[PDB]
Amino acid sequence: GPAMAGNLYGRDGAAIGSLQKLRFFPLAVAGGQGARLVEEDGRELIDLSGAWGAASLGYGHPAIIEAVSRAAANPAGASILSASNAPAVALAERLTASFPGRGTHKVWFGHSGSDANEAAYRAITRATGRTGVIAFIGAYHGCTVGSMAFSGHSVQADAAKADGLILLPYPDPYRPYQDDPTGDAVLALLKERLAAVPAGSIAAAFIEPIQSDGGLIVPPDGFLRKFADICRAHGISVVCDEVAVGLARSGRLHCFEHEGFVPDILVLGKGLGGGLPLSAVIAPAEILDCASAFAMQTLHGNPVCAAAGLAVLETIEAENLTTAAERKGKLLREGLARLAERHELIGDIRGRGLACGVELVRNRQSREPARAETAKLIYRAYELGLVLYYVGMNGNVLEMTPPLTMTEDEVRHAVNLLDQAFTELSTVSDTLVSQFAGW
Amino acid sequence: GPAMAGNLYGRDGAAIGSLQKLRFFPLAVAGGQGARLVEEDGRELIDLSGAWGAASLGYGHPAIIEAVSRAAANPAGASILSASNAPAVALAERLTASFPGRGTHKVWFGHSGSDANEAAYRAITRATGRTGVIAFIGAYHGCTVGSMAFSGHSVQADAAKADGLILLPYPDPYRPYQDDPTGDAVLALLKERLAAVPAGSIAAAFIEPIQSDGGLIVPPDGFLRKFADICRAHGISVVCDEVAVGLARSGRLHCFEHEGFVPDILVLGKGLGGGLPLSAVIAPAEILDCASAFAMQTLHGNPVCAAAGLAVLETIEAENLTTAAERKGKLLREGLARLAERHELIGDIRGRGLACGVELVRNRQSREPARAETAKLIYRAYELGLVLYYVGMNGNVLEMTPPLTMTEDEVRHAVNLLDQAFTELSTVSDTLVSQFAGW
Ligand SMILES: Cc1ncc(COP(=O)(O)O)c(/C=N\[C@@H]2CCCCNC2=O)c1O
Ligand SMILES: Cc1ncc(COP(=O)(O)O)c(/C=N\[C@@H]2CCCCNC2=O)c1O
Repeated sequence: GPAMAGNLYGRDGAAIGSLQKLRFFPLAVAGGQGARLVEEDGRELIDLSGAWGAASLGYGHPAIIEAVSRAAANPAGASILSASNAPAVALAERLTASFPGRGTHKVWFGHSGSDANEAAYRAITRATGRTGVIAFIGAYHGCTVGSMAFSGHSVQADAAKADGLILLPYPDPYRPYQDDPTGDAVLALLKERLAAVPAGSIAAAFIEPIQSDGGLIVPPDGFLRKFADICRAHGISVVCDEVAVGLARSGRLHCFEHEGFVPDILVLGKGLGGGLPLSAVIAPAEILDCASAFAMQTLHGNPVCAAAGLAVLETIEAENLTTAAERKGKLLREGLARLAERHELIGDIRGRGLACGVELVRNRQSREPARAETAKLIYRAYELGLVLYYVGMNGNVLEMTPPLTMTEDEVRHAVNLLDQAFTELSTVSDTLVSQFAGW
Repeated sequence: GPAMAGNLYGRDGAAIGSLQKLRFFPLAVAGGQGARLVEEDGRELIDLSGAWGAASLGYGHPAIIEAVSRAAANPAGASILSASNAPAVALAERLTASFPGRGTHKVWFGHSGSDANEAAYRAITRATGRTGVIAFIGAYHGCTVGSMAFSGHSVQADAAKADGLILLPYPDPYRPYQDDPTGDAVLALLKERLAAVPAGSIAAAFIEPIQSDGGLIVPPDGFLRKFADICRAHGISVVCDEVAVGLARSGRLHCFEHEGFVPDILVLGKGLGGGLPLSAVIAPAEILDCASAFAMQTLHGNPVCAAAGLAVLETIEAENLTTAAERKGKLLREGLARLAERHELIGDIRGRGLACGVELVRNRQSREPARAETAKLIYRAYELGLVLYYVGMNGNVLEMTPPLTMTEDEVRHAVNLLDQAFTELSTVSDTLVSQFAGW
């Protein structure tokens, strides 16, 4: 009753509406250091989710502290709309320099992935005068009217969709569409769907190079390249959404580096900001210059957020985090393989760098999803002092996206906590887990 | 050529797409202190726009520095979605405590005004299962697909509009609809429009208590109260958008305090964040609890942004800024009245606190808007070291929304720079002003 209602979690219930909440257990945070969160009572936890990938440098990283304090004390105004400002320009410069399109592309800045996907779509349709768009079932591209319009994930399933939207199955090696582990069946479908619409009616294609919230799915080898070829054959812009899986997390700087294509447009978000809201679209000049005063919010490109972004990119260099994500990802995936030797629930282990997914199944032959078991597992992890969540259209993929700065010892220890969670998930009752709405 | 292209402004052109730009002159900022901006070359300017109202506490205010550094060094994670966090909860607590609905309302957090208006609409329609909405011509409620749907300003004029949207004329004492300075003609229209739709089909009404970008219009006395009565008679939720004109700027904490009604929903933004992206919807519980995992972005309610918000509210108390905005607004408006004795171009002076508008006309009898003259005026102000912009559906209202911390001497000096701009606006050529796209 009153003590529980009076604590930070119970206060959260009383003050903050459930509209934006995605809660699985009563995590109630008052501080953070490194890869640790600190609850109101002082209890420490290891954040395997790394705030869903946003805490790219963990919590209280010196580079973020310095850049944000400096920017606070001497800000170049508060916006990029009606002034140029030094940090946003230098950020935009560094991002386009990182991209193979350095010679032909510019940047738009936003507050979130949703903002950024929304802008890219609006810009392509504006530039092009066409409405049609290809995206994937399971694809999470935002939670705003404009971004949910071409999303395919459960969260957006009730949302109004874009005129000319074609949603395709994302090819899952673990559950392959039409039993084809190559994904060519999806490409054949695409072509067939394209033959049924007017020539040149599709302007855009959205893809995640790993589908994150749809269930950490690394698509079959060659699939994305061949997908991009088709798009290019029809003059369709390829937009790569690397809001979850970009900027060093995959063990390459840009996830598309694993996949033998370069996108026309690259979308970035979450960890770009290091804990502050920051997003960007890197796209051909003629796309982002087709209009002005068109996709704008007052605080877009504010210097504190832009300084945080520069800090993240600078730290990716200084601490060699692209290599560190590769190295620690391998370690993490190896620890998980050892868990699979002990716990039959583990049906699959997948991912690249520190974007890792573990799929849980009731039987390894049937692959029946283990939804109830997954929900309790993460609850028991939280009790044990490990934060991670589940994703996927079946509620049954554990997601791991820790800060790129997480140490090797922390990885080892997260795997051991995970091991104990597997051993103990049914100590969590149905009634307890039922209290949290989840997805 | 190359020197100009190499400077901060020319670099802005090369790196950042025009999509989000709203440029009137080549302002190119590298720092900021108090109510001053500092350009790349070191030239200082007084920021009368206060970054469009976002720089509520000016630049480098000690309270914002401290709160943002503290939060950076020890963040309570990075989000409110899958954890409660201490700064967001305390912010939400303080905001609901400020509102007359303290007993019945909760908070949603967003990144921008657009985000926040979008959420409120989606929440009302979700709670209610109705789509219809009332808003005003000239009303700027956002620049995202979901917020432009019930906006009425030029920026959103091409955007897809909400099914059941009714757009009304906003009653302008200076140009009154149907020659009725009371606004009752607008209310009569509303009722007539409402008689033509099915009973209970309209869920929401959006209003700015002063219309800001539609031309700093303070509506006639009693109009908003009577408008709210009608809405209430039809069970329609009144959403008050105080993203531009809220939190002390009007000389009361909440602008609706001037207008004899309490809204059902209050929307806040811009200056709430003090230079960081922050917004909030304060709305009845049953509206914000009608769903979960519904209107969510990863970095919503991040602690750095929430700490900045707490700093702003705390500074509004410590420095008594509600009174300071009233006092300095009066001063500003008096200086402007003296300008009107010298410059026939000044047709009207209006506003409340430090939300002030000056309407420029070719002739005071005709009230013909002076669009070209306004564009040059602000260009000449920029040259002289004063930043302010124009708004309004006729391009002819100078807007003044300086930091609430701007000193009385700075006000006096801004008025003198303004005086010289009026005296010298035609020193600016057509060719020079033409280089900037504006709205
Ligand atoms: C009354 C009112 N409500 C909502 C908004 C939207 O806020 P965001 O730009 O933070 O999305 C605005 C925002 N901005 C306009 C337009 C472009 C930037 C300059 N200032 C504005 O007031 C507003 O004035
Ligand atoms: C691939 C991909 N693209 C776009 C987004 C949208 O980003 P925002 O939540 O910052 O608007 C997401 C964002 N977020 C989901 C869903 C709710 C919060 C947790 N993590 C996600 O990845 C994403 O994963």
